[PDB]
Amino acid sequence: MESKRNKPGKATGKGKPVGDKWLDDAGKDSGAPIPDRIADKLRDKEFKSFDDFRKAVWEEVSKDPELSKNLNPSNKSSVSKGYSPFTPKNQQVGGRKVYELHHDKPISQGGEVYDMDNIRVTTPKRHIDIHRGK
Ligand SMILES: [Zn+2]
Repeated sequence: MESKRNKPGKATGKGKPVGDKWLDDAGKDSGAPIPDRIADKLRDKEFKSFDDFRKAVWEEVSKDPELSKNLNPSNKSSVSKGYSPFTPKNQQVGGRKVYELHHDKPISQGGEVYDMDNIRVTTPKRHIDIHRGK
């Protein structure tokens, strides 16, 4: 059966205060946190799937001047439509070229799918290292 990340749910969690260079943390240790201002927009909203949630995250990033400041024109256009933005080329891996959402406590260990304190923003390079080649 497919992963439970495909089932509907409501967003929970507080997120964390970040600065305008927040995505520079995505390629570090446990990636960057969901910003507290994004969590304040999405908490209690119902989503159809984790991919639906991901789209809402980037849409809210596009509407926050501070969080979207350092995105280039193409990436600003991507996030306004709910698409994940490209990371710097040195943090891409093969066909995986955009920021990825990672569950800190894995869903396989009971981690919650839509808990914004359990979701990190990572680069492809960092995320494939975290899961040892997957
Ligand atoms: Zn992960």
